[PDB]
Amino acid sequence: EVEQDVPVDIEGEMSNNSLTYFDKHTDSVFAIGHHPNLPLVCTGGGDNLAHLWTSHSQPPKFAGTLTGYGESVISCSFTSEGGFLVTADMSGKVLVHMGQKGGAQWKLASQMQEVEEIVWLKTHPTIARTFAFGATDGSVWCYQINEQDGSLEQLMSGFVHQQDCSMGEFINTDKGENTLELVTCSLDSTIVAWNCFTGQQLFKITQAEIKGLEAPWISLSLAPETLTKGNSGVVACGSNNGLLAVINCNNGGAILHLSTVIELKPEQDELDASIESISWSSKFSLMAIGLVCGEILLYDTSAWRVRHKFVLEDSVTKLMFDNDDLFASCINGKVYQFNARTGQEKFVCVGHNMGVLDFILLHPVANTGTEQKRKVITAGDEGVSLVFEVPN
Repeated sequence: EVEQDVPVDIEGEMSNNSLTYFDKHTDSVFAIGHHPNLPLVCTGGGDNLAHLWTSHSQPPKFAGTLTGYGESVISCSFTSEGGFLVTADMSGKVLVHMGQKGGAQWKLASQMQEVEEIVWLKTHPTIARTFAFGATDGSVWCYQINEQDGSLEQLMSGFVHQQDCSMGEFINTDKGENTLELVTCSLDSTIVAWNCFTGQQLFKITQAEIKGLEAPWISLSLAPETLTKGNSGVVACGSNNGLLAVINCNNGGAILHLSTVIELKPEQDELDASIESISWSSKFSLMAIGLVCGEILLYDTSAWRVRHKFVLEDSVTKLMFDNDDLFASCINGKVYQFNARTGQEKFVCVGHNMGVLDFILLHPVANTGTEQKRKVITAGDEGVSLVFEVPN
């Protein structure tokens, strides 16, 4: 089997292939979110603002501005049932907006300023009115939103991590609404799983459990039940120095795989090995990992061997699998589309003259007969969101 590099390209290629856009941001578009059911987009930004606008219209229909941020809005996250909108900035402010008048108006329900800076905040993918966030002090917080008014409800407030709590992901999502599990990571090379309700550490991986190795963590990704066969707790972790760990959250964080992704040169920035994004093909049993050096390493989840390597002109910012395809946002300003199965560069989103920091994948809800194109909405370093019709 695999010992040989199998790279593809990314061939070297005013245009602009964009469909429509959003330029209300007067600095970088940091966060990008979308309503579960409504065609409502939410952008966060370097301008201390969160803007709402429609995905369905060319040009987007402007739905208003959410205000009260003390710094850069670094997270726009909707609730599972879509009737609440969690917002979080780099001054530690969190804001809850309640979907009013059919989801048109978004009244400010509640807010908090529990930390000095939030590093990330996601909402529960299945469990209604639930969210969690991590701070620069390494604290992990989990809250619930009251269905009536939108009053906050704290579940846990764990100060386990030593460095900044880098990222987190909910697990065992499909395993009920009374089963709130969350995995968080930090720069002190620590990974902890928690029972959001009780608030206690299920398990805690330290430097000791990983061959002693110093590994400041940066990204986490949950493997869907379709490449685990019922294991709703398989998480992929990637360090800032190239270490990739795959954990069995259900067997006390058992290390299924632990390896360096790239063998860096002496000269090469130690950072260039940073695993900036992780994603799994739900359909296919593959696991793409994106590096600062612009390398994408598509793994076969069974063998745990690299299928295809991809080199980009700049840093990978976000990897996202959709159906048969692999999408990649690069700091050059391009969003790239690949055939996960084959490696074949399907399409390239062009237009941004500054890095694409984040993205979303929109789907044609209606297959009454005619099946429209999937959409790609981006978060631009320039403070512009672009809409792209993408093949299939």
